[PDB]
Amino acid sequence: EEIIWESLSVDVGSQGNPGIVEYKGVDTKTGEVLFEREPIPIGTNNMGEFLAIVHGLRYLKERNSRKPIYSDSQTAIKWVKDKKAKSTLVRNEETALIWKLVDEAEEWLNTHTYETPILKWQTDKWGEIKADYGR
RNA sequence: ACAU
DNA sequence: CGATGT
Ligand SMILES: [Cl-]
Ligand SMILES: [Cl-]
Ligand SMILES: [Cl-]
Ligand SMILES: [Mg+2]
Ligand SMILES: [Mg+2]
Ligand SMILES: [Rb+]
Ligand SMILES: [Rb+]
Ligand SMILES: [Rb+]
Repeated sequence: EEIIWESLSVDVGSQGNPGIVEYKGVDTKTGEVLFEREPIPIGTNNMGEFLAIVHGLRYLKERNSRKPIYSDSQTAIKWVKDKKAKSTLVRNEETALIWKLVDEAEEWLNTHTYETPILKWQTDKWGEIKADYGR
């Protein structure tokens, strides 16, 4: 119903899907960029959306912040809830980096606690998420 | 169908 | 138009 402005918003950007994947997190209220992942040569949209949420969890935990995280990705929200990224991307030499990051993200979720609410950004009502790449 |  | 996902 109402945007929770006191929050972190995350999003993926890609060149191809699968293709080059990056992600960032912004302060929902101001658009200030709070973190940005160096581009990963091959990944999927959903792997990037997942990594962005997990990085947000880690970022807020390190800072003792109870703010929620917004993502527009139904898939990634579910993967984080399950602590399992059910990607179809082939595991081979050229996808090794993205899969290492995804594996490490799951490992972190399995060994740490958090209360951060992970909320669906309602694009149809609110427009593009504030972390969007505009591409 | 919905979300990207 | 293609691809990633529930
Ligand atoms: Cl990552
Ligand atoms: Cl909340
Ligand atoms: Cl959701
Ligand atoms: Mg998105
Ligand atoms: Mg976007
Ligand atoms: Rb902490
Ligand atoms: Rb975009
Ligand atoms: Rb589809």
